[PDB]
Amino acid sequence: SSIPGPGYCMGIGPLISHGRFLWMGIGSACNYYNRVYGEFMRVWISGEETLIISKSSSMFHIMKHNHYSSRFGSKLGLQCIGMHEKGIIFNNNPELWKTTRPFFMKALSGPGLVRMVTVCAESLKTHLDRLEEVTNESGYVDVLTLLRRVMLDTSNTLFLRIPLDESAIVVKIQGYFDAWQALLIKPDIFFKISWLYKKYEKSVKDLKDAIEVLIAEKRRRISTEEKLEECMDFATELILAEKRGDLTRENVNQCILEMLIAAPDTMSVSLFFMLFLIAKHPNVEEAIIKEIQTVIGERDIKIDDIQKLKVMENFIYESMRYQPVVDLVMRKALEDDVIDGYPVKKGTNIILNIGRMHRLEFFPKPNEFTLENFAKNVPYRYFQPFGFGPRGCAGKYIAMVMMKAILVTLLRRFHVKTLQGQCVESIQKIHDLSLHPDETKNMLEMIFTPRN
Ligand code: HEM
Ligand SMILES: C[C@]12CCC(=O)C=C1CC[C@@H]1[C@@H]2CC[C@]2(C)C(=O)CC[C@@H]12
Repeated sequence: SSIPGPGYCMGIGPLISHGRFLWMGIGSACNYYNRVYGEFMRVWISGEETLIISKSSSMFHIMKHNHYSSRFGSKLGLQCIGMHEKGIIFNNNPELWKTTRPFFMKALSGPGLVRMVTVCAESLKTHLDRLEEVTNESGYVDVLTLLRRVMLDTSNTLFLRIPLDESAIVVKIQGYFDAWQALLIKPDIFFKISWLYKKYEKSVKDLKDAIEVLIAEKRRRISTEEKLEECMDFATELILAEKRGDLTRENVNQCILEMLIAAPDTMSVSLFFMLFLIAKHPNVEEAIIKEIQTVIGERDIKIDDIQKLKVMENFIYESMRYQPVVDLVMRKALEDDVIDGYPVKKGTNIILNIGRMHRLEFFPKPNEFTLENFAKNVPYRYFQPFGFGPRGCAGKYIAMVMMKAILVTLLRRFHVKTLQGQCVESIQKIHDLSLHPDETKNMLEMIFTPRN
């Protein structure tokens, strides 16, 4: 088949579509273009043709095969934030990506995934005892902030473990994300007029310089170390690889950054949304609390419990299905291929619209939040919240551990009330790189009233 999508009006087609992406934001533009044209269609971002695709079949082919193991985005933008051929998240050099990824993969599985379950619990506990740090006079908790801080403290104590300023680094991480989101698909024109992006350049410097301090200390501690054998972790694994010659200081420093931001960026927003669903779905809240009593009682959360928490597992999956945070995934073709019906040349950008896909394909009641959607074992080829295959989410397994850990230890101790009528549906969202609340609005706080 020939490809659906708007006309190439002697080079005005490309201009409107890119501009539409800039105006609407990536995610809403993907949804616009999927709803107007097919569930498989073509658009342009900068010059290059970018396929925006919600068909499960296409998605599955793409993530399965090794010749889509790349992403895309402004070279000048990625250079600006330091992800150009450097980290893994948007590191599009195939070979350099290939050598860096395994470090992350080791750190996010095996023993580190078991350690996580208690690290995550103790970090939330410690923050719930310091709830004055994040609560109003009116008793309104700034959940988003709370979550970001525990996500950071968790990430630090597992992957780096150098003392740091949670409160400050969290703010800087938000700054970095904003920049990342801003510059990812800006046309080169934008970077010439340089009183238009110095704003962001400084947010990046703030975070990058804050982490240099920490990695510098981490470097110091490693050199003057007794049992180097015993106390291994992500940051160290990398630093020793540099100390061989496997990695570059610049690259190390970006990986350590990329590991620290990952959870604060995405987990915190997901759990936030999950908390607003628990608030407005008391039917489900009871089921979860019953399960916690049955399975855990008043014992500390432990790795062996997490498989048993089958209801909460389904709650999480359904929350990510209904109200995703990461609803779209950017890939790129590295070899030519036919994909379902259509031909896809190499160098072709791809945006998999997984959020739309989760409402069009497999589920019984796609457009409403129900655990009936996960009442029968869902095949992984109809529901990819993390993606899969050679470039799927490195955190996918540990992420589920962390989300169960924090929801248990929070809901164990507190009923959660949402202010006013507010629910996830009524929250005003930005829908650009990810799907997250608009924080210039308010009524995003919650109220935490005890149990027992
Ligand atoms: C609710 C939690 C999370 C969701 C929904 C999520 C989702 C995703 C998705 C959809 C991707 C794109 C994968 C693809 O292209 O197929 C991704 C990539 C990634 N995620 Fe996550 N993620 C989450 C948490 C985490 C955490 C906690 C970490 C690390 C601590 C992490 C690290 C990464 C990394 C490193 C990549 C890039 C993989 C690569 O390009 O090689 N994620 N994630
Ligand atoms: C999960 C993630 C990485 C860790 C992090 O810190 C923040 C995000 C949110 C944006 C995700 C990204 C992974 C790559 C994604 C899926 C894309 O291809 C487009 C959106 C983007």
